[PDB]
Amino acid sequence: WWWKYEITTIHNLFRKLTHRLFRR
Repeated sequence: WWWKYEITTIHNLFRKLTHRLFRR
């Protein structure tokens, strides 16, 4: 992902959901 620059914005708060996504 090279356009991560547009994701880092929410990626700072989405990381909390990933713990439930990737895991479930």
